[PDB]
Amino acid sequence: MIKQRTLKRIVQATGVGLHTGKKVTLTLRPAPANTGVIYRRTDLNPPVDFPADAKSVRDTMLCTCLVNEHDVRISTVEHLNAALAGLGIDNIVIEVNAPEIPIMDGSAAPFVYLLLDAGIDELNCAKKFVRIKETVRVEDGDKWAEFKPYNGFSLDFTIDFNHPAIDSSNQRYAMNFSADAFMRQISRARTFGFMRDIEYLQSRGLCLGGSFDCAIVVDDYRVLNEDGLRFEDEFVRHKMLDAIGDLFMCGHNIIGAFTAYKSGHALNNKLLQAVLAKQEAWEYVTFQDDAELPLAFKAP
Ligand SMILES: CCCc1cc(C2=N[C@@H](C(=O)NO)CO2)cc(OC)c1OC
Ligand SMILES: [Zn+2]
Repeated sequence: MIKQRTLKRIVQATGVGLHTGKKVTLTLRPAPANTGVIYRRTDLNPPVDFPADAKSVRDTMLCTCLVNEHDVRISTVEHLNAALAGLGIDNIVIEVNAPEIPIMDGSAAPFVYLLLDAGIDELNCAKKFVRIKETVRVEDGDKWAEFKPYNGFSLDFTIDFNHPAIDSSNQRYAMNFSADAFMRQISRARTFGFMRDIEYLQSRGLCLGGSFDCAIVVDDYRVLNEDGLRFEDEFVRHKMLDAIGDLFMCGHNIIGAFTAYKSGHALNNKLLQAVLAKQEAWEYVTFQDDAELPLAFKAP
């Protein structure tokens, strides 16, 4: 049986919030099967729960949010969610004593290490995959993203920043998706921002957590970070990282081929909801061993 997954033990980590620049404390909790991914703010009393749902997603310039029935929000869920998706974590409670998840280093790697430090626990319950059975496509001008049927997990992402610091040889990246591939190929790819935007926002008291330690920073010319990029094509790899997190808002790993051109959180979620809305475009599938077949159905 391909089993659902949660954590072995409760773990904690502390980091700066991108928006407030204040120190945030993050606690990850194990959860029983069929409970899904739950985000929770504990700086509020009573605490508020935000179940990962494609329809609960709100996008902004600096982050993706989950919103509750009363416009209350938890922010910066995008990269942690990618880490959960990458490790196939079906059930978990994510608590923060603040309105936002810590930005860490701008990638998902720290979250992966944190998850590994907690340990993975396979539950005695069938992991449900969403299988793509029709080609679904969404567009936004020249931008587009599509899902098409495919017996596996594949991502193909193309960007077009036109920025001097991005060579056309690094515009595109395609990979077959697995836990190992996510960790070694994608997890460490960081987000980025323009120096001008960062300084402008911070002159308004915004994006106070922004720094060289939580993102690739570029001007109109080059990458400014001392040690440069982690990959020649870190930018496109991060967009893929972000898509992985976006897709996992349905609460299930997806069997199919995802292809995108200049897409983003908004367009990625739009694709997700489009697939989910089209009932005949998907289905739930589970996998078990021959032995697990009901002793009755072994019937020729
Ligand atoms: C220090 C970098 C600040 C920054 C972070 C982000 C960033 N976006 C989130 C992201 O990577 N979403 O997928 C994380 O923080 C975006 C920015 O402008 C687009 C930005 O520059 C103002
Ligand atoms: Zn991102």
